[PDB]
Amino acid sequence: SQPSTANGGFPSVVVTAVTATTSISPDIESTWKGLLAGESGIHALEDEFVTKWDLAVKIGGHLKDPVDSHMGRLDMRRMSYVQRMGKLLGGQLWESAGSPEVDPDRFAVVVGTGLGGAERIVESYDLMNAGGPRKVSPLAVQMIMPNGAAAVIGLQLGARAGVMTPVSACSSGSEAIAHAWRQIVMGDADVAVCGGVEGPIEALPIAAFSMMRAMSTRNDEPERASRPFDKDRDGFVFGEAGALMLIETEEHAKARGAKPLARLLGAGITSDAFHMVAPAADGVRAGRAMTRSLELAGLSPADIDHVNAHGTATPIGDAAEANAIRVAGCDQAAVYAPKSALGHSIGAVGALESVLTVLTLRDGVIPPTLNYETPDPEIDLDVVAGEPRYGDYRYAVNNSFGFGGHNVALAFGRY
Amino acid sequence: SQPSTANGGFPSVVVTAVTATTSISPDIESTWKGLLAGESGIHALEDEFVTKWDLAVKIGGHLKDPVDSHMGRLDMRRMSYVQRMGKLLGGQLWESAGSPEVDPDRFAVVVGTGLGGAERIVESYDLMNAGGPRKVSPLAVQMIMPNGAAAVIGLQLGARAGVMTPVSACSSGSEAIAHAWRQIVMGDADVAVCGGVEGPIEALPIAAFSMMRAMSTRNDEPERASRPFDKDRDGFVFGEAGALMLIETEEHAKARGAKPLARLLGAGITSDAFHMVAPAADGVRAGRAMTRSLELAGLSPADIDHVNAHGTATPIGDAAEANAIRVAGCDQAAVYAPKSALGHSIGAVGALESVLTVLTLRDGVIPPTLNYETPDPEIDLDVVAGEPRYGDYRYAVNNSFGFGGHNVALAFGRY
Ligand SMILES: C=C/C(C)=C\[C@@]1(C)SC(=O)C(C)=C1O
Ligand SMILES: C=C/C(C)=C\[C@@]1(C)SC(=O)C(C)=C1O
Ligand code: NA
Ligand code: NA
Repeated sequence: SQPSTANGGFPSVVVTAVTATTSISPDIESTWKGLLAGESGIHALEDEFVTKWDLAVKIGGHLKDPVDSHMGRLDMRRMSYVQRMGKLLGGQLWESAGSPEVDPDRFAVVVGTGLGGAERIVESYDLMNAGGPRKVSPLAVQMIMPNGAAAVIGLQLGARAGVMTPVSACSSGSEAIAHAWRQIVMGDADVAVCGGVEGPIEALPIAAFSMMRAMSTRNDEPERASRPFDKDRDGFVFGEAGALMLIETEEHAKARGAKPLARLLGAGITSDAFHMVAPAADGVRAGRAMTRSLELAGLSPADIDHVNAHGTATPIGDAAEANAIRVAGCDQAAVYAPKSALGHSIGAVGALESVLTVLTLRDGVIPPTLNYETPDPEIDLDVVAGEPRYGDYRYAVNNSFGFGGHNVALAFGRY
Repeated sequence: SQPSTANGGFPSVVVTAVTATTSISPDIESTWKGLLAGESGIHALEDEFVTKWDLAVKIGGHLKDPVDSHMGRLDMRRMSYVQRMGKLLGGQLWESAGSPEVDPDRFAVVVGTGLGGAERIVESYDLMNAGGPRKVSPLAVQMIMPNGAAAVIGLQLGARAGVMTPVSACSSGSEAIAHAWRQIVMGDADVAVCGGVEGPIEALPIAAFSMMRAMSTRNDEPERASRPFDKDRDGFVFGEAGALMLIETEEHAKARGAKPLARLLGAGITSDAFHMVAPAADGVRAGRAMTRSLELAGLSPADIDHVNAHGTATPIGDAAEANAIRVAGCDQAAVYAPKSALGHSIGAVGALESVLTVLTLRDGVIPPTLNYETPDPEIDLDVVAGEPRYGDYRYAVNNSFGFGGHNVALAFGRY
């Protein structure tokens, strides 16, 4: 037979700490309580760029606690935004894990980024246009290189078993967790910090996705705009986030007295090869990513109690994912779409949702999918709504799909 | 025991086709003949930005055959540069492989990019500053997303078993081949297109690396400037490239009548966690990447006949790598530093050098390291020089290290 987590072919891998900053709270346990209480992080945008351009979209979720409120002058001048978010989250996670002293040579970092947080290249041109080539900083390269956020975290925490940055648009944060899991089960590492970071809401990304008709313009009722799987959905809403988790073999956790929050059992990565931005309507390759996570985990579809949907609230996106969940045989699972409350954070969002999937398993509860008022016949899923659903969730799949047709599914189990 | 290629724990993986565009030729076999003849791709830069800024560096290797000489109006307007290079190379590789019809569901793409080729973000701002948010294109997102080049190639060739983009600066093209190998040996794919692409030589990258004292300024004798491992080296020279290879299981190659060019036996990925730009002087983690490739391959250091060095010609870089090669027990291997002739192409260069390592094994010959005239006591390596060395090369390691401390070693064997 082929190796699986269930059959002992791969070592057992557990999640031992989590951290996230969101539009609801800088504290992940407070985000979680807020989600359960039906809170939304989506408000009217007060940024002057909205009025300057009279943007069609006037809603979104900025971080409750801005990263830079924690950043001094040196960091503001010598790191990109996503590097600063990485430093902040990396330090928070390590403290939450009990500041353990690990073997650097068995410790990896895998952190995805999304669509930019891309400010530092332009600033270098400007320096040079005015002052000449000797006015670019000898610090420019480390601030501009797209591996920069993972590099900062690796250097901060002392990771010598690989520092990787996968890029797959909206799935980058989940894909990072996937590669971290691989690095451990293949024997290259015993412990990994993994997840995703992303820049803040800015005018150009809004314009670019708005022009594709991908975004909600329900500006009158910001908290009601994001409606994944609802009949009356009209696109996604941006909500800022960054999220990291600590994963390690069960024996490594045991040896240092860390209590696991959940198990990371398997990961599946596939691709649509269909269209540069739109998902394949049939959901077949996305479904297969789910199936692959189950194969590696040693689970059957019948074992899956819960799916944390990618669920962006676009008309075609949600329809494609409903088909995918059917293809994977998981359409009896209880479904949550967190973007209903937290919005879409592109490179970070899969990581944030992996953390939420962990908390769902730990606590035996799924928050309500906000704004889910009218089921859609083409969807036909069991979507949690109204109030939290307490349940015996034993296994879950977190989905994260990205523009380009990148499909990542992570299988988690209760510990 | 742990699985290895030698012990049958991993399936046999072979390289069945190669393509590259370089400063010497658009045809990889002509590049190779040129290298053997002692040709350099490095010349005086004629770009007006050199004189505009009176840049300290006035040398480099532009592609012999520019990508865009093959590109029509639609591609020029609707793809980024690295996407156009990807499309070009992807089509060339597929034709070289005999245009095979493969199962899309077992076919992956992994393509790295480096430090930018970053033109398309600025062009979107400009459209919006003048014409407003409705003047950004609905095509902006697909041209700007950093997964774009791998996405184009995946869509072009029909890869449905994953489309991935690793970013690790100068090691990204080798790291791509590493992840492709993993995707196959873990059973997610049977065939993969893999490698790296990079943008052309531009003013800002030259200014940024020049200000770090990383670059040669021997402008009087462009072909003599790049001197890896030489006593009188004074930094790297940029030389443009893109390179892709086709890898597949040996049984998949056999079934379709493809003749392998070499075997890809193992890959090691580690990190220095030392400094944001400089390598660790001791070479220990870089050495360990080499050792890890050997472990996975099932080889000992004594088996390694040849090392295709990262060899950038910086004072501290070459010194660190000599230490790494010692740490890995590989200091009796015949060493080639191709950057001596082809210069440094950042995200693409590891892929190009993996192709060269394949040709060295196929043909039993290593080209001369150009400009190697005075051995350096701190290096103490067996560097091939003067004229090509014909030899019985059975196994080789290609090294590629990247700013951030990212170390990738790939182990190849003669077929
Ligand atoms: C493969 C998925 C593709 C191409 C597009 C998706 C579904 S992913 C995403 O985050 C959004 C907003 C979409 O519309
Ligand atoms: C880990 C390697 C680091 C940090 C720097 C290196 C050696 S990698 C590279 O391409 C160049 C020019 C360097 O100087
Ligand atoms: Na999800
Ligand atoms: Na090399």
